[PDB]
Amino acid sequence: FQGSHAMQPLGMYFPASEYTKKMKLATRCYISEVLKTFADLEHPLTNVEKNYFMEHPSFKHIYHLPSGYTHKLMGMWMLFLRTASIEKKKEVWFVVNGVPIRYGIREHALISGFNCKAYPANYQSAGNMNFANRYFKTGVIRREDVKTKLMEMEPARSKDRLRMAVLYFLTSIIAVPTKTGERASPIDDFCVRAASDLTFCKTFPWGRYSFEYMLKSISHTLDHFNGVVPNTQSPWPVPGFCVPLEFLAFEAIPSLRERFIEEKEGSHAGCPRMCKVSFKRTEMKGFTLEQINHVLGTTEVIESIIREKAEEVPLLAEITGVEDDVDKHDVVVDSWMKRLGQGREIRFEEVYNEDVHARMEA
DNA sequence: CCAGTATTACTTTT
DNA sequence: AGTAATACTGGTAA
Ligand SMILES: [Zn+2]
Repeated sequence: FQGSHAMQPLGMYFPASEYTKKMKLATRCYISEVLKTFADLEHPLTNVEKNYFMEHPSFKHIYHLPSGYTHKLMGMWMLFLRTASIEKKKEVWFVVNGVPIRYGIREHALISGFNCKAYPANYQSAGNMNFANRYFKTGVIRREDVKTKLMEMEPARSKDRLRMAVLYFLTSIIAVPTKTGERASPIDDFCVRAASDLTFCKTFPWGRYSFEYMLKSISHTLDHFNGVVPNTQSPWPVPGFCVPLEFLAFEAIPSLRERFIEEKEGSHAGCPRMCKVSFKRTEMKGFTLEQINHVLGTTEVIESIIREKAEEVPLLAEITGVEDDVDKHDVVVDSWMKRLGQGREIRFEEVYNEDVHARMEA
């Protein structure tokens, strides 16, 4: 008995005829802008203002990222094309060369290092609207409005700028509007109220928040394409902190890691994964989907759940709950978890030959 | 030319 | 409020 049996997915969002279809994808995660805005303030940030972000239990890892961070998304898109239809709602799975790969809060935490513990009690009530009423008249608050105030505010004993800085940070990196311009969508109301309490903001599980936000963009994306990738130059926006999604395929799949990833010199070993690796420079601003598909090749070495190294065990003990949470009943995902739980790997070989045929031959 | 990014215009919902 | 079209960036390769 070589293990409990793992069932094929009920369905897939995309047929394998779409695996070669390239798309432009629009991020909404302005890591580079925020840092430039912060560094170019006419009245600079004080030590306490600076160290608030550079020693933040979650956001200090934003500073371990490479300078001028630019997102690379065809790994994420390759994953998206392989999203399985499942019952669970708090985790996503992608079937690559017939191997299911999980994107859950544990994986969002191992790559980003953000706090992914349970929300504090009655966390929505946190804050008040007093801080924002002191700077923003009645109406919509757009992201450009928060940035503008920050660059103009005068530094002073009230740490109100830091609150504006934090609000700018949250709504530009964690929970980010899609629409821009004169009619940009209003920024997340929770972040507006949460930014009034700097203590609360230093400890909140912003990873869970970022993660739950990513889950909505994933669902919206899959809803939008309805199984067909069009032929358009018009980019599709996927807002939120997508760095974990950008790296998942590379952490899971050694063939991609060997061609497109390099270790980051002098990184600390207790940091999450995004601090300790970097994308290789390529011919383009990001990898082409063809490059990903070609390097996938015929590889069978793929991790379903990406295993932590020993140096990463204290990290996860600190940023993840031991509270595996409650989700909808999933006979298929349960049968995967049961087989992986016993040390056995999963591989639907018809799906593997389909993937190989759709990329390498057709 | 390209993928990532920023911006403006047109469509759908309400 | 949502999506599509357009244009800009900083490269590479022809
Ligand atoms: Zn780090």
